[PDB]
Amino acid sequence: DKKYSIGLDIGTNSVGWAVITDEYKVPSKKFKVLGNTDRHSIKKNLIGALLFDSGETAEATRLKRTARRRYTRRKNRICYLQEIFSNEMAKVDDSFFHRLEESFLVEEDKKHERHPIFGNIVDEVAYHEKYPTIYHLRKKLVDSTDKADLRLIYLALAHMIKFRGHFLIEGDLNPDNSDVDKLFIQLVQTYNQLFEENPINASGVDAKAILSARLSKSRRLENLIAQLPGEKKNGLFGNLIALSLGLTPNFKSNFDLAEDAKLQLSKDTYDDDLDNLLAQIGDQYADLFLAAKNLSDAILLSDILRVNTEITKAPLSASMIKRYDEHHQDLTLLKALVRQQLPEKYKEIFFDQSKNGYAGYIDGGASQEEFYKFIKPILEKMDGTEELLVKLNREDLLRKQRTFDNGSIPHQIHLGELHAILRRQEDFYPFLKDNREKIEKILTFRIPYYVGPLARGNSRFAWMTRKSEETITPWNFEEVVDKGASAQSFIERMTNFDKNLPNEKVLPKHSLLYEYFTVYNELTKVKYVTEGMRKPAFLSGEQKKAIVDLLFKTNRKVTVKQLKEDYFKKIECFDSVEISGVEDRFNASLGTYHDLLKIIKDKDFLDNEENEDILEDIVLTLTLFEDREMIEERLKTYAHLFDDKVMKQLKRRRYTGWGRLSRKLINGIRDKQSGKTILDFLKSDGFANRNFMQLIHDDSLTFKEDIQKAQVSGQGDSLHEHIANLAGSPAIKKGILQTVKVVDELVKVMGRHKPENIVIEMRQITKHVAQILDSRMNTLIREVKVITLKSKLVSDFRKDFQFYKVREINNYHHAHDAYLNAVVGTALIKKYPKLESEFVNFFKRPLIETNGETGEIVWDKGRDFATVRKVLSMPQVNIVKKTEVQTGGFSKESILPKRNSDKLIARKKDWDPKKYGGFDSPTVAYSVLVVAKVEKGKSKKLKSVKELLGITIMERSSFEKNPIDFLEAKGYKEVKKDLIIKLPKYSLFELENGRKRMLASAGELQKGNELALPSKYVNFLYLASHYEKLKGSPEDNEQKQLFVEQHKHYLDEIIEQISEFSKRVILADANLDKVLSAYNKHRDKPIREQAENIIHLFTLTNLGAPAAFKYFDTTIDRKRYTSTKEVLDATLIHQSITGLYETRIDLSQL
RNA sequence: AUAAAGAUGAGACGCGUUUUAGAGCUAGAAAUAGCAAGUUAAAAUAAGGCUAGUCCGUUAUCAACUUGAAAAAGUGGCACCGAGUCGGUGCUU
DNA sequence: ACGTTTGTACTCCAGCG
DNA sequence: GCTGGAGTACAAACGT
DNA sequence: TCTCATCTTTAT
Repeated sequence: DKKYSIGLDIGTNSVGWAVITDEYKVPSKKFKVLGNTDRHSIKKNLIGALLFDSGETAEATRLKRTARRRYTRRKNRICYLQEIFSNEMAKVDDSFFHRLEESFLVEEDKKHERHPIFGNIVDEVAYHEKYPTIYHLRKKLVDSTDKADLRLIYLALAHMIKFRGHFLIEGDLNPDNSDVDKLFIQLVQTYNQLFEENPINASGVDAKAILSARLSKSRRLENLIAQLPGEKKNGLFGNLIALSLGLTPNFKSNFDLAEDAKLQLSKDTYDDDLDNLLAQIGDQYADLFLAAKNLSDAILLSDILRVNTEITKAPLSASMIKRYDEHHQDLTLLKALVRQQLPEKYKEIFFDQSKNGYAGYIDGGASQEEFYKFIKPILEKMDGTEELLVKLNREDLLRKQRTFDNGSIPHQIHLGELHAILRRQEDFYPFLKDNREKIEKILTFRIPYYVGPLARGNSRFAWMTRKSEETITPWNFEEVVDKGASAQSFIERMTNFDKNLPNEKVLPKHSLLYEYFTVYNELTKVKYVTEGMRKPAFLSGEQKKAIVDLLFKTNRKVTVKQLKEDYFKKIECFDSVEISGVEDRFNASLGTYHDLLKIIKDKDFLDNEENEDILEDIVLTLTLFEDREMIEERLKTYAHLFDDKVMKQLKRRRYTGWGRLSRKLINGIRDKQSGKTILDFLKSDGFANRNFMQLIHDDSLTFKEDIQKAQVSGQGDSLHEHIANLAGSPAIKKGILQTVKVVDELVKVMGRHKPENIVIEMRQITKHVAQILDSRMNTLIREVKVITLKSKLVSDFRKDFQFYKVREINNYHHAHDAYLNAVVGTALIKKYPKLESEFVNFFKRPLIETNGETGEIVWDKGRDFATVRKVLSMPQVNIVKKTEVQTGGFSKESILPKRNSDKLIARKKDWDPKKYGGFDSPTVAYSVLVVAKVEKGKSKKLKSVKELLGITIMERSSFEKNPIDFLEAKGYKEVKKDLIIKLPKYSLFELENGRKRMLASAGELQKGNELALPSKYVNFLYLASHYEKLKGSPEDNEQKQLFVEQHKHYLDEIIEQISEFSKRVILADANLDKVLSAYNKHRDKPIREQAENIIHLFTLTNLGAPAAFKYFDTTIDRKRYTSTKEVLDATLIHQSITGLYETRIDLSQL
């Protein structure tokens, strides 16, 4: 029944906790120990920290999952092309697809001839001679008109299908135009033809170098207009140029159209927006936009095709053939020139795969930048290498075809080459003539966003709904999938539910009902006073309705002067009118009413009451959807009510935005007696004219009980689920959840007594922590107080009062920050209970500080300082590393090549790692203690053993299905199930003399002991290493410097401390001897440098993984415990989250 | 109202890696030496799973024991003197 | 006595734009 | 980056 | 690397 308090310091990787008293004294309690060990009770202190690894975002998982989906859909694409080709393929060469399938296989494992394409050596060699790359075949099948083998058509087809490029440019792309300057001259000619008053002169302009330059497109446009004599980027020529490069121009102010009329060529909406602009001004500018489109194609195609087009129909394949030819000629010239001038470095350049020469370029792993960096100094120290250097600075020397520049290739180039192939070979094989649009669709079918993963219901990420029950193919995607419903579900599954009624969706922000609510909610607070009126008056219902029907209904924005004149003096005949409660600018305006009115040109439609639901459906359609036909499909349900032009204007309009207040909140819930909803209340409340918040906070109204009935339904959520819906990074969420369970266990330990302070430090996230812990404790006034502090408030209490924190010494500092937090929070709430709103030098002055009424233990300047120093000097602090089963991916992602090892993991089931390579370095989920008998030696005796067998993440399910069979498959016989112990990572083992080790794997350990350095040495280290510079006053920091330069024996005493603690627990002999030798070597450096590097010295000592530290110039590599045989006969400790509750298992008894 | 950042989800490219294909030639008995060539493709890209889908498979949660279908629940006196990872003393239980 | 096993110290390595 | 896996070279220890 | 949606939080 002793009053207490809890201090907490929450971090991304650590949560510290402590318990304070009113005397500010960490209590010490005896706790019972379970298990089979001799020890039964441990006195432990009520201060400690929990350490864990950081919680990870789901972005990496989303990236991996999207990659898996892309590989599955690509394999489906080759599968579809194979089903198309199969019937004739069996006629010409059966099992060709089979030979391609088993291409990744050795000859011992294949079932056909090793050559994939033709099935014999001679035609394979002849094919590789005729087409050295696949682009040679692609250019041939596009250009030639003779009949070719079906295998070659399929090969080019599947290459085009598998690497089909990007979908960033929507519309059509015509590769026939590729000259930037020719279409620039055409643009100038068309502009001068239409516009004669101010013609544009652009003769003598290097259009190719400007418009295809490598810098940004905005600066490209700026460079272009700077050269232009007397033109503006906002002008017509500048706007056309910006439209050609792709930056969106505004055509409003130039044609004076009063609508934005933005045109972007990469968007499919541009055709209909161009139709809009043609309807606005006429068709005489259509040739100008056509020439702008051609000029855009000239810019966007010359950067990648870089070849003549008048001679071929596949200019990308022509570009790759040209690149191969330049590579061949330049390689021949380079080989001859190196063999002539520098014959010694021919084996390095052309034979050595380890170096970054041409052998490293081709056979090795060297990239293009690395090879250029290697070969450029070689070319400088030679003659006749001017052209090679010219192409090297242009990044066009010895270039590969499958390079990273291929990411900018549109899918239109591959589609056009594919179309050319089908048009050339349709007359010989009729099946491509009959299946032409099928293959073109297979390339150009991309599942849209707003359509979920094409599932049936066993998916957690899917929202897509089905019209039929047929399998979704590339061709019946628009017949099985309801695209409008799926897009609505896409928007709705992420949009919010309103907080008052959690099972109901929100309306769009530009809904007219929300707009009526906002306009009326602002109008009901409108105050006005007139001459002759004693007190100013809430507006009555007819007054507010008249304002809405005149000033609001005519003007988009209504000001105070408009009210005071146009209603109050014009109609109410009051001139001396003043207002309050509102500003000059009304926050709520009825924008959607005016915009929709200007769309339709009808006023009697909207002011009717029975049609408002259909207009709500139009604003829903205009907020949800951003495909044009997918808006038009929903607008076609109301096709009868308006004109064609009206709904083209409706289709053209779009509202982005969602509100937070739903519609059954407004025209829904109603009083049990009156039967009017809150909008009907807000239309005519009476003299009271109350607004929304009180109508949801009125005790007499039944709205209050309905919304609490809505909030109670569902019972909120569980602790982890309520943690999940919060904002912020998942790591801080993990820290908060550990904090909540730490508080729960701390309350449990004390005898189920709750403390009337909980002190927290880490803004809105912290207010949410205060909310959840306040709800957990007080179960509605705050019987338990929750106080949130800041890092500055304790940093000050440490810098001013010599309570410095060297974090590199030990992990006790989280617990000590928590205890301090408790100290200062309780002292502040006792000292100033008036200033609890912001939280829920008093440290001459009285020795026992007091507020003046009940300052009993506010801050006594004696005792309390001594007690806080004793607490911060306490050797025993329960540091707990949270034991975690490691999850994630199994093994490193690198596919290492073939070698004769047992540590290579197979990439499939039939892929023997010695033959096919495989992954390596698996990750253990947890280790298990196996006590069995393994056959040893050639006499195969049942030698009983006790070993740790680490279960990797890939084998966790197989182990947990049946441990006995899995251990017997490993080789352990007569296994004893009752002694199988699940040992996760960070499991603690106490071996001898207090030496504790934490499990890292089945073959490695971590140091698990903490160095409690005497606090005098800690303060001397912090002052001497100048940690956080110097915060004391010049006299005080002068005395601190004197302290530093007079207690220099502390340096050797701390070295003795590290040496003693290392020789007791951290059994690293050589590193400790190097530590002492390097201390003796640098014993003459100034005290600051020495103490800072002694602060570095604690890495040999800190709990966790051993890591390399650096003492001045000497660095020491880590001592690692690369076998776990010692903890097999040690005391295994199971620790609670606070660690006060323990269970010790003596493993040497098993 | 504007901007930035973060979180979550979906749709897409490009590259990398791996095994195989792209008959290497001459002088020798070989070791090896000299020369020629090099730019591409197929397949896989977590093993795999059943619910067999253009699905899912690397996030969050996780001391022990007991009740357990699970979720979840239950399981362990206090005070004082001190401090090298917590120890000792007394009483109740 | 001597031939396989475990410790110890050191090195490199880790899918990305 | 961290930190756990793997290979290598070499010696001490175990076991036959 | 690319495209898109939804939300929140902070600063102005």
